[PDB]
Amino acid sequence: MGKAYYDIVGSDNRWGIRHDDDPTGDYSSKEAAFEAACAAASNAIKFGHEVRITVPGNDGSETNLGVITN
Repeated sequence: MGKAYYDIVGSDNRWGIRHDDDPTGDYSSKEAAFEAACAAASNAIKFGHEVRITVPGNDGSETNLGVITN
């Protein structure tokens, strides 16, 4: 029903995943996002890239629950 889009940041020094709490609608494909995200994540940990996990969920009371991931 919703759209599981994760906003990924690409940096060999600062790698981070942001859960798009506000459905932007900009994504090439669901698999493309996960595929690239996990692929980049592997490289990140592999090279010692800092890992930042920012995925708001049920804790986002102010953002009227920015979940919509289904």
